[PDB]
Amino acid sequence: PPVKGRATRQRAAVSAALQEVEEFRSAQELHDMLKHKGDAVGLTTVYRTLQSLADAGEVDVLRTAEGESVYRRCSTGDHHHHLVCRACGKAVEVEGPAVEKWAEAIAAEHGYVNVAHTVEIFGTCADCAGA
DNA sequence: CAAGGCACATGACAACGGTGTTCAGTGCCGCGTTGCCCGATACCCCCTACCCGTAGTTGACTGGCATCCGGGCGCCGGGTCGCC
Ligand SMILES: [Zn+2]
Ligand SMILES: [Zn+2]
Ligand SMILES: [Zn+2]
Repeated sequence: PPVKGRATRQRAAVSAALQEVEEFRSAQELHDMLKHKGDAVGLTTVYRTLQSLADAGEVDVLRTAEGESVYRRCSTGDHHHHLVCRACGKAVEVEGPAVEKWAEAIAAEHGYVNVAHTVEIFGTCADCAGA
């Protein structure tokens, strides 16, 4: 996980933590689990590295209803949409050219120069209903 | 003269006003700590220059050295050969 800044142990540690975690997480709870591992990193520094990862683009970023920004990394480079369960957090990556063509067609119809789509589908889990 | 009819105001009724606080999220500036990058420095190599130890050099050449006295002074102590 290369970063724009000079490599060191702490960015490697947070990158490895993101690698192990395959769920949507917030910065504060990410720091909580990171401290639980025992690295004892700083809050604001963790912010810098996660922000850098979001800027780099190798980690997707989502915004919750509460307004918190949450992050998680994706195995595949190409763009995709993550279906996520609020209770579980199971993020599954899917993509469809139909929505892309729809966006381009709308942009052309309205004479828009450039666009950027943000589509996230929320829903109820299959196993959450079961008990 | 008493009972029945209409005005204004009234006991509550929430919801705005405006402003103060709550978790929480994320930075914004202050203090301190970190990967680089090089640059010099200790430490292997090769070469030869020079110090230092060993071994020969065949006419003949076969025993030295200069001592030492003007203490001075007395005693100890032992050796040392005569003595009868
Ligand atoms: Zn993604
Ligand atoms: Zn998309
Ligand atoms: Zn679920």
